[PDB]
Amino acid sequence: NLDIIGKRIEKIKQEHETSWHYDQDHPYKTWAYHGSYETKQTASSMVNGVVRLLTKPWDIIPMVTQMAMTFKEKVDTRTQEPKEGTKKLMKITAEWLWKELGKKKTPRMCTREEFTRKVRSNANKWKSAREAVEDSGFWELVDKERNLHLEGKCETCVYNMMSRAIWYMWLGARFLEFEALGFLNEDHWFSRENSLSGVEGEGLHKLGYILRDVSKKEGGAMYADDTAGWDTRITLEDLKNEEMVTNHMEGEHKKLAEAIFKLTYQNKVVRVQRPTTVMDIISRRDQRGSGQVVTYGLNTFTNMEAQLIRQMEGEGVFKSIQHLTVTEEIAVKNWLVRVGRERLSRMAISGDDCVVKPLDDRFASALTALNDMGKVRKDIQQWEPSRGWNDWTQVPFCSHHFHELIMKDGRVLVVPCRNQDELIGRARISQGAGWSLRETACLGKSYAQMWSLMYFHRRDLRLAANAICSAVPSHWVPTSRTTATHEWMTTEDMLTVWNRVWIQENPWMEDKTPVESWEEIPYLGKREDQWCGSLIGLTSRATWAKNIQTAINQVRSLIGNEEYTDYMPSMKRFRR
Ligand SMILES: NC(=S)Nc1ccccc1OC(F)(F)F
Ligand SMILES: [Cl-]
Ligand SMILES: [Zn+2]
Ligand SMILES: [Zn+2]
Repeated sequence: NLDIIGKRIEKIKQEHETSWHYDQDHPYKTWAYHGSYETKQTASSMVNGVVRLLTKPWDIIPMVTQMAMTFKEKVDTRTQEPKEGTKKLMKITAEWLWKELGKKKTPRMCTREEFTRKVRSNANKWKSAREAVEDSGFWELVDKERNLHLEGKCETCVYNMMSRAIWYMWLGARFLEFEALGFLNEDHWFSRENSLSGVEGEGLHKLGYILRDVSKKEGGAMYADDTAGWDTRITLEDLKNEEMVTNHMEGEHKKLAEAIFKLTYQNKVVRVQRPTTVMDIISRRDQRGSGQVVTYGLNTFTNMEAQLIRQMEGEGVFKSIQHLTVTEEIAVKNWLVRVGRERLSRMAISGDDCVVKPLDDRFASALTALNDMGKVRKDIQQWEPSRGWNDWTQVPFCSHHFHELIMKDGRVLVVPCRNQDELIGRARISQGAGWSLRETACLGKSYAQMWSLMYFHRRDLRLAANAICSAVPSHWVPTSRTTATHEWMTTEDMLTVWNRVWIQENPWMEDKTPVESWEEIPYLGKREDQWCGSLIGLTSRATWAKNIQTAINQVRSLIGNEEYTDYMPSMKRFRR
């Protein structure tokens, strides 16, 4: 309590001394409440006109158009403390898992240099973050806080709250987080090669092949249970097992990392905007509140831990969670040593998302440890057995499913897919306002190149991608605002990138013969394409395709007299 957060609280109070008020109508039961002060402020989603003008048939599909319009009673919930046997299972598994992750990696601090480059390449006292990073005063502020963290105290590391709640901090706090824990992401601790379960850095053109590799293992069904609000179910016991990564560290780094875990993760200060408009200063020990990048790595870690323990329960390694006998600890430790690495290779885990191919289907009803850790499954009754998948091509993972697609030359592509309304509806949205026509067109082109690389097998997305790349000046560079490896972010010719990604660099493709034209590159079956949302067969789509050069010319006239390429003859029906 207040020893560790008092300074932070004391400091906020005194910047708003003409405001402080201990409110008695504060809506917090689960968040500790401290006080309030005066404010008044809010970003919604704007439509990308280039993408929308080249996707006219979708103007009348509610699933597309509704996406561009428009439970916080989950953050104000509380998870019980796991039983003593659960806590032992978690501590033993966590200790073993950090050791395995650390075998071929060295923890290390990340630098002002690395941080500075990252804000400049794009990943109130100053305007943008770009500015603060050049001003040497900022870095004096960082040093002040840093020396405080070496003392075991904190002054400025305060969360600002905004199934999506986002906890921004001031850039200095993010730096200190990155300094201490950036190695997890920067040095690929959750890569598949290092962690066996992980997919960090793998890319959407790899995830399907990875699921197919898991399918080749002897075992039962594939299970893909989502957790209901994963970030809100992270226990103080989880935060303490995550902190054990500091056991692998040394000198100053060890102390900087311990200070991030103790002072910002296992104790938290948050400012929240309440309309009735005051800023509320609340605290709590548990739940997830790191930066999005550290959150991903620690989510992956704890998910790997929970899923190994669920697999232990299904194999009958332990009998009850209430208490672990001495021999049961010996059996758990010996299971980890003997088959831990084989059991990790049976999973694909991306933060809170997982796919497990267990040894057999006893896993489906092994629910005691999972429920007691507070990782309660979404949209199924607490004690109802999981429904597994019999076909890897139907398993959901990272918002996708995966098709097996045979090329006219017999080589096998495993391709990512989702409902086409979701893909078109997202490409029609721009984040933030103040965008020029040119910037809006370059965001359109980023989507079009992504579709050509990942979704080429969808007849409507190949045609719309060609139309957008034909309508945007040939040499304009694709742009974004929140950058999964992104090979579509380039001015290189998309056929050449396709060959690099799908043939040359694809470790599941033995024959390295380049593809010479887009017509060698196959589609889904026409019925599968319709099943996944295609408009092929509709009159609205036939008129769109047939008259596509008129939509292209409409966007060219708006942008003006620039150099354009016609990509439409890369498709058979337009090749005259
Ligand atoms: N990506 C996250 S969560 N933090 C971070 C790490 C390294 C550089 C910058 C970053 O902070 C910023 F994006 F807020 F600026
Ligand atoms: Cl199935
Ligand atoms: Zn601090
Ligand atoms: Zn599909």
